[PDB]
Amino acid sequence: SGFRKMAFPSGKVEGCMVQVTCGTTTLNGLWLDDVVYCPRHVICTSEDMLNPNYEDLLIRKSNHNFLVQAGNVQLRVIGHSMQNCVLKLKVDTANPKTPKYKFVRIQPGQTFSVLACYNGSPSGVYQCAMRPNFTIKGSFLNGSCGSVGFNIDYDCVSFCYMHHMELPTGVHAGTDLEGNFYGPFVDRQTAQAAGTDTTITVNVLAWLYAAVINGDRWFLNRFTTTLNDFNLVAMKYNYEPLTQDHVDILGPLSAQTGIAVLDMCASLKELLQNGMNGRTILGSALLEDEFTPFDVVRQCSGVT
Amino acid sequence: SGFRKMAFPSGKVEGCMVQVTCGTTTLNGLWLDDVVYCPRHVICTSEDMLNPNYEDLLIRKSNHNFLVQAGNVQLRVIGHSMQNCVLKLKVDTANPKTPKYKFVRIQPGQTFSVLACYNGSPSGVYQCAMRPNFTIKGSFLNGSCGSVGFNIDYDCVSFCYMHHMELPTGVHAGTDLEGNFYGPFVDRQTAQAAGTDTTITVNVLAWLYAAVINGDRWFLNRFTTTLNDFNLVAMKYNYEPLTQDHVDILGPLSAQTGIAVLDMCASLKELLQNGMNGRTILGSALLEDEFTPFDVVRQCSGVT
Ligand SMILES: Cc1ccncc1NC(=O)[C@H](C)OC(F)F
Ligand SMILES: Cc1ccncc1NC(=O)[C@H](C)OC(F)F
Repeated sequence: SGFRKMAFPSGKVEGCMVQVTCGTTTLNGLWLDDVVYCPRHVICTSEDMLNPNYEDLLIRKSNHNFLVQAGNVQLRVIGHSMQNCVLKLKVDTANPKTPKYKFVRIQPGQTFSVLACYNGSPSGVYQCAMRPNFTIKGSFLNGSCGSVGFNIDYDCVSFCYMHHMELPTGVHAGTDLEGNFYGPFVDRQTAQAAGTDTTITVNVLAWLYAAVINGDRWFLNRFTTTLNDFNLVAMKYNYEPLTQDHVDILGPLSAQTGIAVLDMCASLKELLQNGMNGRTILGSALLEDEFTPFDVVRQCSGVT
Repeated sequence: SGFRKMAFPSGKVEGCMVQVTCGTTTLNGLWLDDVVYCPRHVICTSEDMLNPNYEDLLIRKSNHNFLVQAGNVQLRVIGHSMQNCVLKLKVDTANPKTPKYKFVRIQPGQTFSVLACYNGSPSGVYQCAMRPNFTIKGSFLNGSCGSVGFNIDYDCVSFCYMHHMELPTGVHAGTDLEGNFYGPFVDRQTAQAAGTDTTITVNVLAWLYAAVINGDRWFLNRFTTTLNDFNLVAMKYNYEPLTQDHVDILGPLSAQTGIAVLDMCASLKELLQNGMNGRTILGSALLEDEFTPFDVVRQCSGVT
């Protein structure tokens, strides 16, 4: 019993964190096999960030200009290349702690853990979600760039995010491990506004199922709804439209609790229309959307 | 920018998790140097838990009855002893992954990270607090016993909690690493009620300072209060009394923000009396109390 915002155990990712320095800029890198991945803005000064031409800036850099340190020992850089917004620094030594891994590009609404790092050293781990506007709501200070987001399936780490920037609104943007930004963001010190941060409806429903499994049941009502009726309400409250694909993904939770997905939609419809009336669900006074249906099943079953 | 419920990187603790089996019961153990620490109720059957005489049950167990497995390899048990509610299983091999460590008994209101484990394998990491009633609000299923709570200072892991039980109300109780339960709880399958779960006032104030640092400032008002006036309000709302010791601990946050501790107390007094009026602070619709002043400083400065 109990339900917490849980992150994946970070050990396999901690063993990959290194410090990358180029000139006067230091950030984090991810060392997998004989390659170190890091944000390409490591080659920029604060002045360069205003309007950088990364291809031109890179011409002035050689392998010996990228200082890579794993703990207290120096890695020898034998090659460098730019792939989209990430630099790939080939080193002469394979990381002995390289876990089984994959690079995945996640979709909005999916969750992952972040190992926040500074100077190649891990500071903490937290769980977050790729928002529908392609930003993440993290906790990152200057020096955290190159910190990564990931999911774990048994012994395989799927890296999905690398931190690159903070928007002027305090929200965060980054890339997948191929260097492609999520959303329309660019690695430039220019104000870039984020779109509507809508609520991840399928995740709220998954979290309501988690609440019922854990005994918080006050919000269950005598009503049902349809996908089209529910979606009129979701539109009004800046919630993502629920589809039959989302209903299908909620199937195991509906089966375990015996609460039909459309009945849980009607409970959510009432919570949106009436509010919580000073009450809480799983220790929260708002509707939580950073648990996927898979996260709920995993936590509720104890998958290791 | 941004402020998250962050757990310590769990790698150093993952390297200590092992599986302990005695008879038909399996739970987690903590392997440090040549000792494996685990809850003494590993020697009980479900029937024994009703009224166990641990000293008598232990007489029927020998070193070879405690099966300890670290990953896929078996540890040889060369001694066993009971210290309060924990068993200490001496093994013939020192854990090569033993980090620098200490055993600490924490006070109510202090936070720590939990590495939830099943069958010796880590499932996830989350942050929580020792409540004023000596329970923790965790996420633990059957098989999670022996999972530990800890804090990290640079390279030293301070273990403070070992999970032993779930109360009939869905809250959790456990011991320090000396086997002494926090609070009045016992390792018996008897209903034991928890006391008033009061709010950790110093932690709420610390979190309001974190909110101001991150730009959420709507709750700042034109008022001040006194410790005695604030405490009358804290009493009414089941908040812990604020002392001059708590004010002193909030000093660095008061210094950084320029907001006097008693002025922040007056903001909190108004939030208690008026509610949030449908607004949020750091993504929360309630007053968060599971960040200590030390946690706020650490996260706001990027300590690794
Ligand atoms: C300051 C800071 C704080 C937290 N997270 C990231 C950054 N860093 C940036 O925004 C970098 C400078 O720009 C990126 F787009 F290239
Ligand atoms: C069931 C369960 C689920 C989650 N956490 C712990 C337990 N386990 C217990 O309560 C054990 C049986 O009693 C302890 F007091 F000795």
